[PDB]
Amino acid sequence: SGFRKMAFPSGKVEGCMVQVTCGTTTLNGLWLDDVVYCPRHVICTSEDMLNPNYEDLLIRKSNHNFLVQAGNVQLRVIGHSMQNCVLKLKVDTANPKTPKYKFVRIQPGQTFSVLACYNGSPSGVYQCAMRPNFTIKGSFLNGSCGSVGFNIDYDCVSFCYMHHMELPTGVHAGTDLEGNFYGPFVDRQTAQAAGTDTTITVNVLAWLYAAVINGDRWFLNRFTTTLNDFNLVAMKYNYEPLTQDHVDILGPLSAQTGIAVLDMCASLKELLQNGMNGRTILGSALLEDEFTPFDVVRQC
Amino acid sequence: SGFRKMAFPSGKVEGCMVQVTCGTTTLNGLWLDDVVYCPRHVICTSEDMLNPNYEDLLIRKSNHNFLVQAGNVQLRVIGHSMQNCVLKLKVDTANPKTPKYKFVRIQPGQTFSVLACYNGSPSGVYQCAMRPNFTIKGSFLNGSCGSVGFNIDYDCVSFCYMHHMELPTGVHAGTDLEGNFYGPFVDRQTAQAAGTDTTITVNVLAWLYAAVINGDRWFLNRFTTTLNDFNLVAMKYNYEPLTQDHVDILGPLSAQTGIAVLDMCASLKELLQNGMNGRTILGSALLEDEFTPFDVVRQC
Ligand SMILES: O=C(CS)N1c2ccccc2CCc2ccccc21
Ligand SMILES: O=C(CS)N1c2ccccc2CCc2ccccc21
Repeated sequence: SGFRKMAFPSGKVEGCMVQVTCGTTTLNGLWLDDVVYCPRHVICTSEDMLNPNYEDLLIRKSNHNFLVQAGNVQLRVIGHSMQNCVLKLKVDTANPKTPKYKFVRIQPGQTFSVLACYNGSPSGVYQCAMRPNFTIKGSFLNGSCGSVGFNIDYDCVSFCYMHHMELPTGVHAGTDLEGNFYGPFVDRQTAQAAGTDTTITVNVLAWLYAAVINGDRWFLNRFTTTLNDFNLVAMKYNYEPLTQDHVDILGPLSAQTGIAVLDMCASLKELLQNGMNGRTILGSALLEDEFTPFDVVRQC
Repeated sequence: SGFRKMAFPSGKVEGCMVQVTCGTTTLNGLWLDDVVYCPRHVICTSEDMLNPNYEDLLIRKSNHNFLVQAGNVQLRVIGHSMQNCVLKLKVDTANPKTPKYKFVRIQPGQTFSVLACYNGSPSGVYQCAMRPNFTIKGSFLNGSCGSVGFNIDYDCVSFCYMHHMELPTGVHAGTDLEGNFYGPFVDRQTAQAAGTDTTITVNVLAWLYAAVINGDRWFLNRFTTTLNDFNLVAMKYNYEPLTQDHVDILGPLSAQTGIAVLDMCASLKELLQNGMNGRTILGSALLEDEFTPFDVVRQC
């Protein structure tokens, strides 16, 4: 038993991290088959980032201006192209450590593991969630750009995230592996509004089920509620509205614990209206929303 | 910026995980050079675990009773011996993926990453702390025994923990890689007292420094205190006593933030006597003690 915020084993992704240098800018890239993926602002200086014309800046670059280094060995760049906000560097050799992989664009509320890297070397791994406003609350120092987020299904790595920038508010923004940003953001050093964030209601409920499975039951109440009554409380407390799709995804957890989804919703409503009174759930003094229903089933 | 509970990249350890089966019991083992390390209770049935005589049970076993499988390939066992609570199976081949490594016995309050495994396959990685009472609050299902904890220094893996059992209280206990248990525990299915746990004071302080570095400063107070006055408050709230060794280890963080250690202690004292009033520090509604001063410096 016990419950931890677990990340996926990162070995398959560590074998794909390289260092990409263009001019005096260096960041991380993802080497899969004979292509290296990295943020396109690798071609920018700090002054460029105030208002960059990426097409004009890329046109000044040739294949030999991109230094791609995997461990101690150098890769030969035989082609380069821009796809949305990522650079795709065609190299002469296929990464012998390429895992089976897919590129996927996740939805808000879904979770993934981040391998934080610097100069192409991994430093740590952690599990996080795509916020409903399409930011992530990561740990990204300078030079961490190009670090990637992923999920693993047995032997297949689904890459879903590449880190591009930190907003003035301290949260982080990035793209899928086709270079399309999650959210309204652009790769330019200008003030950019993230929307109102909300709590991922279905994730909180999944984690309340994880708590019951692990013995924390003090929050179980004698009440029930309706989907519409609960969503009234949800909107007040800036929780995402619960849908019947969310009720269905929680089904297996409902079956395992013997607690109806709407009964668990009534417990959550009581927790939102009355707080926790200094008590804890699974060692947390607040409601956790970084576990999906799939995460809870996988761990439990 | 940002701050996450990061685990070490686990790839070097994933290459060392094998499946060990003895009779009908299967768990995880650690394959380094030509030796496989695993918990000795792999030779026990559930009924054996009530009161096992390991020497007598091991004597009934021969080299060919140990099935060691690394991925799809089988290892040939050419020797077996018991060192305290671990089994050491000498196999005919050196693990070609053996990283540079050391065996270390950590101290309470220190942290490490756990690669949770089942049937020799990794499922997740997470960062945790050795509690002052020598338990760990992990996530370990049946068959997770033999999963290991570790730290990584550049290219060197310091193995410090092997999981052996879950106590009736739901916390977990294990050994170093020489087979000596952390704590008073024994590998037998009997009720065993973990002592009073305490909060790792030096870790809380390190994480308060991480908070200041990341912009959370509301808890900074106009007070200071003394080491002895603070320890008076520490004992009341079941915090470990702060020593001058702890003050020295916090030095670099004190220098970076410009906040004296004893001033930070005064802020912590105020937090212990008055609570957080529903506010948060680095997204947590309680005081975190799973980051060492070294962890904070490494991340920041
Ligand atoms: O985040 C990173 C690097 S990881 N960069 C970004 C990204 C977005 C907005 C601004 C900046 C300023 C710093 C800078 C300079 C040169 C190349 C990239 C970056
Ligand atoms: O924890 C595990 C397996 S991971 N086991 C332990 C350990 C300590 C006390 C009791 C038990 C009971 C279950 C059992 C049965 C057979 C071999 C080992 C174990």
